[PDB]
Amino acid sequence: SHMWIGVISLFPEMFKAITEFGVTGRAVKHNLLKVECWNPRDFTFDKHKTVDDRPYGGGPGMLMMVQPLRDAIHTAKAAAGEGAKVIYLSPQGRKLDQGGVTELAQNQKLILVCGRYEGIDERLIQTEIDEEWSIGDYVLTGGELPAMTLIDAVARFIPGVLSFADGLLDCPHYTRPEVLEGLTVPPVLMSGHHEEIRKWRLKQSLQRTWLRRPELLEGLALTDEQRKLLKEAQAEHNSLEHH
Amino acid sequence: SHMWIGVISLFPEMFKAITEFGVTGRAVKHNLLKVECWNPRDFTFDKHKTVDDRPYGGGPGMLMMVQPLRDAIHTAKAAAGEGAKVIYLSPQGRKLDQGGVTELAQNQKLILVCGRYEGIDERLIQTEIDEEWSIGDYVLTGGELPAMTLIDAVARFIPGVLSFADGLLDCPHYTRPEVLEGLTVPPVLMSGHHEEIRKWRLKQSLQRTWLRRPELLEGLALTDEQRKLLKEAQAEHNSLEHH
Ligand SMILES: Nc1ncnc2c1ncn2[C@@H]1O[C@H](CSCC[C@H](N)C(=O)O)[C@@H](O)[C@H]1O
Ligand SMILES: Nc1ncnc2c1ncn2[C@@H]1O[C@H](CSCC[C@H](N)C(=O)O)[C@@H](O)[C@H]1O
Repeated sequence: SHMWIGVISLFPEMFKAITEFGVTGRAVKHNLLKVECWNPRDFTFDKHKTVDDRPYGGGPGMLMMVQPLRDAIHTAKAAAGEGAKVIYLSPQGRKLDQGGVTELAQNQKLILVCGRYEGIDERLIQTEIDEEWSIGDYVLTGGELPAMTLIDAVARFIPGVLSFADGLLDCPHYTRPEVLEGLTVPPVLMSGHHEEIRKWRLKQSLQRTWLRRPELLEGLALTDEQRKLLKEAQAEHNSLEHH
Repeated sequence: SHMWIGVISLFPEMFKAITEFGVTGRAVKHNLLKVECWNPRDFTFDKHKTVDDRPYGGGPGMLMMVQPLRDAIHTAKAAAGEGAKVIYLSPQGRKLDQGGVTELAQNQKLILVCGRYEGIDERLIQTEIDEEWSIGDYVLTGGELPAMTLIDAVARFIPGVLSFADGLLDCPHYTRPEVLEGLTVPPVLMSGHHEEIRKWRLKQSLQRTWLRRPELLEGLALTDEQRKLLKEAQAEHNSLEHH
């Protein structure tokens, strides 16, 4: 495969969401993407296969038990061999964005550690984790959805698998029928004028980014054409009434 | 249930990832959370149950076919009744954060529309969607992971189901053993001094937010105690060498 992803999770079956459906599912079946899981529960030795433990200092909540998690990570690393970057999904990590996605996609092998409960022992992050990554400034019940989000995002960059690509939001899209609940498709999109359509899409992207995410535009070096189309969109905006 | 979530998706089975595992799975089995899905494919009438269509204006890629998607949405709305907010998962939507999560959790009913391909017809967003929400500045293959991310995040606020809660990152956590690969647990956490432990955790949160996400601190009104602990952490930081 082009990319191999090792996963450490108490719920391996959750990953069927990406390995059995859609473009990511096709990529897996076609060996373009490989997702292999290791479950800490399989590395426990007590009668009840305990995978959590008490946090020192008290306070509510539990943490992932160290030994089972550590052993699971070691096994994954052994299978991945040298060169596999180990990532821990955490809201305290680097916030994921398209730039980070392209960076991550440069790796041939990745091992994703998914926590549960209140998280994992800080010392494991220091001794076993290479990088911490967050999918957003919000808290989820576990690292599985974040891991799948990361896998899905990077998979789009694997040759054969298939906004922010140019630092801009995407333009509106339209399909049949020509008229929907009284709303028509913009005439230009049905003119067959390839060049005019290209400009419409670019101008729409610029206008939408300016109106919805003006911050994204600031840290962007626009081409001469982009500067022109944006100025046109803003002039058009200033010639109209607004709510 | 406390919260009902209707979902429109071409891959309903993906949602088992949250309805069959962990705390969210328990919440569903216990009727605290209800997730009901409608699949556009079930609303098609042609022999091959076509769910995509060509975008006007050409260009690579396809879009969700309007009729099957529209009909699926209408059915969900009929089942939800009045008061159900309809959300479309999209990278052009409002970027999700803990504040947005708490806002969304105030809804008793939500309908989440998951797109695939290049997205959906802009006119449907205008006629059927109330709000657009993004889980991050990156692009995924479909709206299912984003929808599950939103559901998981809001579920944590449903009574009985169970960083950024106080606008700060969480503190480090530790569990057995006392010594791990030569690294010991901070002595204070094993002192049994409740008050000192509380302060250590708060100071750690402040220090970590300052070092990793200084922007988060700016737009925050710190209490007197928080201002003191942060100043102490910064003074401690300035008394040491750094890499
Ligand atoms: N936005 C996010 N991105 C990546 N992983 C996330 C996430 N929200 C939750 N998780 C992961 O899910 C698990 C349970 S959440 C524990 C959260 C903890 N109090 C803290 O703020 O660090 C953890 O392993 C956590 O890192
Ligand atoms: N970060 C994100 N948050 C919410 N939904 C997302 C997402 N990334 C992808 N999707 C959703 O997954 C589907 C396929 S991605 C189509 C993306 C399109 N070119 C655009 O930038 O709008 C769409 O319905 C899209 O809205």
